[PDB]
Amino acid sequence: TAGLAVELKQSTAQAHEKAEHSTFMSDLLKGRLGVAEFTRLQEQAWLFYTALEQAVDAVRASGFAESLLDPALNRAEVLARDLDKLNGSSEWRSRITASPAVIDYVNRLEEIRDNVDGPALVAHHYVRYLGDLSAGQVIARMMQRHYGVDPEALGFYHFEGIAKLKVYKDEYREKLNNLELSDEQREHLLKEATDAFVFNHQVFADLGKG
Ligand code: COH
Ligand SMILES: [Cl-]
Repeated sequence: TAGLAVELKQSTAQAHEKAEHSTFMSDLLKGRLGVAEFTRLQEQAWLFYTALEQAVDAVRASGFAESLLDPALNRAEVLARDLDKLNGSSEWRSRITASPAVIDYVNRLEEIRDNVDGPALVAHHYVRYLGDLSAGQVIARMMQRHYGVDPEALGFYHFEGIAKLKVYKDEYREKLNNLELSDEQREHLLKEATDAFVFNHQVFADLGKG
């Protein structure tokens, strides 16, 4: 009754805290790593965003939650543009390989794609895109300040088509509240949001491990 958006934020709050406190992300954001480690992160993100956006496309094409699944949110192509700049070459696409965590995350996203699992997809959409909308300005500024990354290579963190980010985030949360879901679908979505945070935490863990 608080609304699905508020339940999601409460349910995932601890997982969000654990992700912020992960050693790799904490070290990266504090300036203790470098542009190389930042670029390795963006490469792994390109892999899972590519899979996520295949799943989004399939669910949108099935007619589920179409207005929530705004294609302007797509991050895979802008990540590739950033990586072409960061690596000074397009050849990173033929050099990178998924970490074990990314393999697992991509496997889940491909099952969601194949099953056209709308509620599961919405959970992953919330976990990635609402986080991106919330954190992009602060993370981009940290990469620029600590590592000298030019804003031209921080496009992943920017949504130039969204004139008022807060208005958009509030509208996005209201679209979540407005979804019509059965009790099973709602519980499935909430459980998948927890799983989505775990997948993302493990991407950071793998990056920290090397
Ligand atoms: C720059 C620090 C930082 C990091 C490392 C970080 C790491 C991650 C991460 C990595 C696993 C994921 C999946 C997310 C996902 C989210 N983050 Co952040 N977030 C971060 C800064 C924020 C900020 C700031 C907000 C808005 C306030 C809040 O809810 O915490 C945020 C909010 C979110 C929200 C929206 C909550 C809501 O309003 O319902 C999601 C989803 N997230 N975040
Ligand atoms: Cl894209």
